[PDB]
Amino acid sequence: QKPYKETYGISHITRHDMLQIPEQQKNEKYQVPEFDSSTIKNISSAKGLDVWDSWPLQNADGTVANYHGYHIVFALAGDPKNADDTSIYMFYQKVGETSIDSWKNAGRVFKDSDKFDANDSILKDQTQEWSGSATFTSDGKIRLFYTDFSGKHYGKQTLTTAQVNVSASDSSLNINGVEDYKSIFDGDGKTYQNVQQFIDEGNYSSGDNHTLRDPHYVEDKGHKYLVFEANTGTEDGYQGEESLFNKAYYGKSTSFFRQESQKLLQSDKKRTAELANGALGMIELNDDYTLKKVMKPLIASNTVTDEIARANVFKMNGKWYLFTDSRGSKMTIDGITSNDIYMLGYVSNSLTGPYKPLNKTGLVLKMDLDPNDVTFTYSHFAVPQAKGNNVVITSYMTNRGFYADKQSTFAPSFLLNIKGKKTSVVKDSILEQGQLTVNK
Ligand SMILES: OC[C@H]1O[C@@](CO)(O[C@H]2O[C@H](CO)[C@@H](O)[C@H](O)[C@H]2O)[C@@H](O)[C@@H]1O
Ligand SMILES: [Ca+2]
Repeated sequence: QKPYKETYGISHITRHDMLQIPEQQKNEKYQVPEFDSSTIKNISSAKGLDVWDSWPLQNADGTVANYHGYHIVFALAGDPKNADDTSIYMFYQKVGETSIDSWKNAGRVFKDSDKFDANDSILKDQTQEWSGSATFTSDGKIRLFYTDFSGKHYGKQTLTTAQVNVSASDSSLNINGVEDYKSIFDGDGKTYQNVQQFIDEGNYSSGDNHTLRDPHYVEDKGHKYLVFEANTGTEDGYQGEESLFNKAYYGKSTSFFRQESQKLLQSDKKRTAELANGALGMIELNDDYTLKKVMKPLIASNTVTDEIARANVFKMNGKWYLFTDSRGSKMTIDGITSNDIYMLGYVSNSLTGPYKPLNKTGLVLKMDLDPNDVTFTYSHFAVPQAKGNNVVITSYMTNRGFYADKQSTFAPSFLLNIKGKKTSVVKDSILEQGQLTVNK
């Protein structure tokens, strides 16, 4: 096919920027710090469960919420023997506490019967609960967003919401139940891929990776939004053979396009690149948390990867910062290995863009430890703070199902300094496992 150029009015993780990362990531400024394995404990209240992807109850601006004197963290958890066993649990600590042992376990957010009682057609076919966010409303309610995964329908993923009813006393929190439990968005075909388009390809046998998950709630000027992991649809630069000739996905120059595109077309990664159309999508919600407006993606990753996860966005000191986690094993970029794991980041003067790369390339964090390493971390998440130039990076530690005595747990948190369009890991800033704030 003939070369063309089309941005679709959105930002892009370009091949040229990603190719700069292999050399850049040797700089300790952009490296997840080494952790000390002999300080690492299992979450004592989680009782033999793997606990991975986690997120704090957040205020509208992303700072950590105070629920009746408690911090609350939602986390995926399940049997280490069963990789398809995933439910959201709610942990909580008193404000002031920092030890991993301070985290009590209120149990699952949902009963099995909740999805049926919701009178929601998609929800009644759910088989797993995957990641999202949680915001603390102005009328004092815990408002959860998460991913409804259905294994019965070829891995359908649906952005979902519920209010979690929680009684608070001097000693404990107790989940009483949920309400307003409903599907919000399952893709539209034109902006964000839906599950039927995945099935059109031949589902899992095709090599395609359909995502519509990890919704993150944020507000600006009283407007409510979710920003989430997705994939592009037919009208904002879809996957396919033709996608490899779109110079917007390469950047730099036409000379770089010709060279990189012909290399890619001759490589064993041609098909992978064709299928790769990850996106950080966006929708506006109404005041009852239903869908107001499908919006254009903030950024896309055509040709480089199909999987940019754990969308996160917030305002900090007059600028908007947009983050995503991604595995080098699923990328098509020379020099990036299957061991490499990233938090990528971008910056704008507005929530809705346009976003340009942090640290010139997109690199913020790199982690490349062996999957077998007990101190392996993934799912890095920047928790904004009330004031200052630091955010707190949370992550989970130790791969799921790897070790009988060492489960997936809260990683030691650490600090990331952010100023303008640059970031750096703060020297020797390792905090307690699962610590959410600098202030104690
Ligand atoms: O467990 C699902 C949950 O984990 C995340 C990020 O850790 O994605 C993981 O699981 C996906 C489905 O198995 C994989 O495709 C991905 O490589 C892995 O990181 C979230 O995106 C998801 O909600
Ligand atoms: Ca795809």
